[PDB]
Amino acid sequence: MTHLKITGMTCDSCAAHVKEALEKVPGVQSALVSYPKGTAQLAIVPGTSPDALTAAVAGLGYKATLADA
Ligand SMILES: [Hg+2]
Repeated sequence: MTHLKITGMTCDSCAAHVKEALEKVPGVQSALVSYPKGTAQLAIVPGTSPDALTAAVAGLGYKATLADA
């Protein structure tokens, strides 16, 4: 449900600082980002909009899309 795909740089750097920024957001338990896949598995509290986290990543200067497939 809440696993997004990263596009604005997927390598092992952005897929880590994004995790940091994500985990810095209250309501986030774990941001399971995978660089060799380009996937962000967000373990957030229900209620936190997926598009909001995606927007947070977008506002982080990177690009992601809420796409569970
Ligand atoms: Hg990268």
